[PDB]
Amino acid sequence: TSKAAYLLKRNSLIEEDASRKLGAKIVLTNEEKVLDDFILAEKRKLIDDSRLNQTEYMPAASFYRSKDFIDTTFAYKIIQDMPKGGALHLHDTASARIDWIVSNATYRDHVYMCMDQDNFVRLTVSGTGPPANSGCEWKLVETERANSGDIAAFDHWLKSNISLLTTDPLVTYPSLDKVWGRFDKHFSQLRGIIYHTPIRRDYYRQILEEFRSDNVQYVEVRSSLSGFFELDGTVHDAEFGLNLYKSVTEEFQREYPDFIGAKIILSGLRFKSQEEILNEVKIAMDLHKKYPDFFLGYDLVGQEDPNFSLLHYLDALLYPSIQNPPYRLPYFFHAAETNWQETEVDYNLADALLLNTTRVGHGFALIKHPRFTELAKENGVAVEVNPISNQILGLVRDVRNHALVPLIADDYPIVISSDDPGAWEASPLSHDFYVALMDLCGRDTALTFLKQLALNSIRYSAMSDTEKVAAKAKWTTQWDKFVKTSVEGLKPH
Amino acid sequence: KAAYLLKRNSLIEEDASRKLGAKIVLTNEEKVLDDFILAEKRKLIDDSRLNQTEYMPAASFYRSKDFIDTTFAYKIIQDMPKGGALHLHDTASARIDWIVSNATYRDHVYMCMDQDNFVRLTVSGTGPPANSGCEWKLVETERANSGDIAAFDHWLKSNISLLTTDPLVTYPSLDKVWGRFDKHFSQLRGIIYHTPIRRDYYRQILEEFRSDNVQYVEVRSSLSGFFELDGTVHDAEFGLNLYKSVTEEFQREYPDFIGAKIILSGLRFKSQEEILNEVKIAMDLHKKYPDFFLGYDLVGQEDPNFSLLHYLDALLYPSIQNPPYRLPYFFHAAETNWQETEVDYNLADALLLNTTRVGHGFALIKHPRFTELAKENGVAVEVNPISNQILGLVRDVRNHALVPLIADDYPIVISSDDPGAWEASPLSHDFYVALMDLCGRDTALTFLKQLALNSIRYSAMSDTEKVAAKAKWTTQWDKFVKTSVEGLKPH
Ligand SMILES: *[C@@]1(O)O[C@H](CO)[C@@H](O)[C@H](O)[C@H]1NC(C)=O
Ligand SMILES: *[C@@]1(O)O[C@H](CO)[C@@H](O)[C@H](O)[C@H]1NC(C)=O
Ligand SMILES: CC(=O)N[C@@H]1[C@@H](O)[C@H](O)[C@@H](CO)O[C@H]1O
Ligand SMILES: CC(=O)N[C@@H]1[C@@H](O)[C@H](O)[C@@H](CO)O[C@H]1O
Ligand SMILES: *[C@@H]1O[C@H](CO)[C@@H](O)[C@H](O)[C@H]1NC(C)=O
Ligand SMILES: *[C@@H]1O[C@H](CO)[C@@H](O)[C@H](O)[C@H]1NC(C)=O
Ligand SMILES: [Zn+2]
Ligand SMILES: [Zn+2]
Repeated sequence: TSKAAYLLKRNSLIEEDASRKLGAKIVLTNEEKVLDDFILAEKRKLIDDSRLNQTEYMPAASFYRSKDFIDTTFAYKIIQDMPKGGALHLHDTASARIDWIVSNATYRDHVYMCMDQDNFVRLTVSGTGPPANSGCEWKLVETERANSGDIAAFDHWLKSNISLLTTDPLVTYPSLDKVWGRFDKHFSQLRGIIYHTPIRRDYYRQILEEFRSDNVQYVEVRSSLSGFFELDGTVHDAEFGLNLYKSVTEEFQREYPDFIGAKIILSGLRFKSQEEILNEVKIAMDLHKKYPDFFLGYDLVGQEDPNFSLLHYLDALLYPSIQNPPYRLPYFFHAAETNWQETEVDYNLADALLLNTTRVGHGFALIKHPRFTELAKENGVAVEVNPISNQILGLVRDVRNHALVPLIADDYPIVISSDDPGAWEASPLSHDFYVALMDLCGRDTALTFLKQLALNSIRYSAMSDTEKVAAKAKWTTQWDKFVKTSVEGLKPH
Repeated sequence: KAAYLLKRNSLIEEDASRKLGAKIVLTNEEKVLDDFILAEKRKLIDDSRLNQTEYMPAASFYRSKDFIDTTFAYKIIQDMPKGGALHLHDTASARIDWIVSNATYRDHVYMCMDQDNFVRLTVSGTGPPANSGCEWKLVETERANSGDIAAFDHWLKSNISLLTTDPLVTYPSLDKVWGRFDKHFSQLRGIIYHTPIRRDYYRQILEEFRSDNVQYVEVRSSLSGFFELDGTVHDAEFGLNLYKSVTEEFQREYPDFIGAKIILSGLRFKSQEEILNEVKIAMDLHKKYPDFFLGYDLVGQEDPNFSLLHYLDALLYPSIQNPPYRLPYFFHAAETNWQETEVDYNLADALLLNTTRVGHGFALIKHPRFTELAKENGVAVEVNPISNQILGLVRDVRNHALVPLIADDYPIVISSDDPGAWEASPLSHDFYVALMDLCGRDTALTFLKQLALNSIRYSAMSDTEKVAAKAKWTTQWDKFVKTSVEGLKPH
């Protein structure tokens, strides 16, 4: 039969295309298929009753509008309860919640506040009297709070003022330049209070306490590591910060044995002198030797379009190799976080691949370069895909037009992470796993995709091969517990 | 170290060597034009990256059109022989202005405001139109009783055109903009299907596409339903011969033109019975008119409507036959953001049915194996940038889903879907967006020339015709290089 022969050739063709996607080799137990069919049901319900009933597919909307919807979906609770592996792309000063800074930090002593000339609130700590500036009229948060009338209103205005999701960012800061302006204001509002050593040591623990409470067991954080200041005025160095994080991490691992651990990546800004960037590469070289397991490598952060390139820093980033004997400072570069093509920003991909990076951040413009894409696969370089950030920071509006979706469908080395979840009031990793589930994979791909993501966060991490084996075991143990309790609570008895 | 710099430059030359047109060798005259385009291209790219301002080439076409018409590069492209336009829809391939200044000034034309506050036009030579949900009035009378004849004839365009308001702000959802897009055609159906008015609109198409230095067109048409003043409704072969007569008068008047060929189009919301009859009419028209008739295609919005598999019994009929026949196909496919859906999987049906070209193919990059097979078989994709933005597949054109494929020499051609619906040029406005949004900062004229040559290689002409068509383009192309360089280079 001509129809029968056609349908056989068609099914072979489609199944040969779908056999090359990410997670196509995950074989699920019948118990795991129960969860898979619960997720695929709601996924297909929203996909199909939005395609045919001709309505908006809320999972792909602005996170201001989708968050309330996502927080009422039965699948988001499954992901909330899922051991997601590791979050491999984080920035320290925005990986915990603003409510802790409003409720804990701004209730401490010696906390002043002021409204800058842009009508934004700023916070700082000064134990040496009133703060020394007059572009701002600093007042004590303690007194200004009591003299209001409704303390909760004072503490809600504080959060609304320093959050980016108090208004729809795609409407309040419509241009990429504007949203990066509000994004930069966010950090300047909090710098005077997050770099005080007592507040920072407690803030970092809040990161670990929250990321485990979202069933994430491993984190690789990027930090400036220097500038922690005390009440007496003393400002510390970088090695102080690394050991402050190392002390909190080990107290945590001892307290919670289900956690895998944390590791640190030093970050420098893209707009600072080549002299300082070499100075920081030197700090990373020594810190990597002194702390071989807690310290991973170096990265340059900050807005990628209007600031410098990776070639502008070649004398520094090649310094570890010209040494005799040659040294290896591992790199974790941001690269190609742009819509531009065949430009400096787009071409930072080649420099990162030739500087032998271990993972690439964002990598939005990798698909635009055929050979660059092939080479990264051959060498094993994985891309850290951060979906929600790529929407708010203005690389795409509909997440379904993400530039790495084609790569996911060809089993490309990829992991999923957030970037600065606390700025836009997002969950540690659940909200970004959900967006990938509904916007970055197909209608016939739910749990094979998610499980491969968790496994790739361990395979393409910076742990030793010995650690990675011992890390998957802990994740496996918690994963089977997650399948067991979920299926027990859904399947009839 | 210089050693690192050598490895870096080798890698870039290894990647960029795979772009579309990377093997085009430009004459020294052609290189001057390439440099004039690249100069303005990089200035606008780098002013926006560093001063942190908006890159208008990638904005909504409502806001970029005014800017584009004051750029020195658009005039260079306006003067370029672009080859062939291979994805056109007849009812929107000529200006709305022609309908207001010619058509609504003919006799027996009535107008009315429908229940949605949109204008509708129709022709009835037998008195007032046969409907009463609208109070039909003579366009002459409503135009006369207005205090300004120009205001009425500008409102007549403003209340039936899609670029009168920013489509991305007033009709923000895919449902809403496609609603206005469908309303556009229902506004004009009563006047574009009158046999005299349609025959002249098609003439306007060929004149307008030639006046934009496009030498060949492959237009998709319903081809049936042309009505006369008495009411006679015609068949498809009448339409095909109506187009064929006008085309051959055109080819004789302007011997610099290459020609035109026709593809039959059916809608995605009609019964399998109706689509089967259309497939049968297409088979016979292919035999009867072997040079002017090419094949069949199914059009209309792809997301809420049917698939190509729901019509398999019809589209295999040419093959289940003794002796077997081959009806060529020109399917639309995967004009969607969805992944692993019925819409998205229409590519497997198209590739197995030996389609000659695919329309849009926005989700072809999401399917690894589907892409490779089309490359071996020679199936090319018709990329329409401005269509995909206004109709809500992408907002920033630089996020177009086919940019990666262009960078690995994938067989592609460029066209405008419905240039008159959104007040765009025949082919220049869609070429400019490709130049500024779909390729890199270091690629201007090699890419454009390869597109012009691809419209002839990946056309439906015979191997004999293609050779004589390339020659006609070649002669016109070199005169374009000479005159353009003569007007820019010093003496
Ligand atoms: C703009 O920033 O950049 C141009 C080069 O990128 C430069 O010539 C121009 O002066 C800048 N625009 C201003 C300052 O308006
Ligand atoms: C019509 O505009 O254009 C025709 C050619 O397509 C021409 O014959 C006719 O005279 C024009 N009519 C008017 C009213 O301008
Ligand atoms: C006069 C007035 O309404 N001022 C508010 C200010 O209190 C608030 O801190 C700020 C947050 O951006 O928004 C301004 O509109
Ligand atoms: C340090 C650096 O940038 N690159 C080195 C490179 O010199 C060497 O050829 C390669 C061998 O695998 O190892 C990389 O780490
Ligand atoms: C805030 O946090 C630290 C631990 O995070 C805790 O010891 C301290 O008592 C808390 N402070 C307030 C004011 O609640
Ligand atoms: C003209 O149509 C527009 C939309 O194009 C609509 O707002 C308006 O109602 C119409 N004109 C009048 C005077 O009502
Ligand atoms: Zn980052
Ligand atoms: Zn079309």
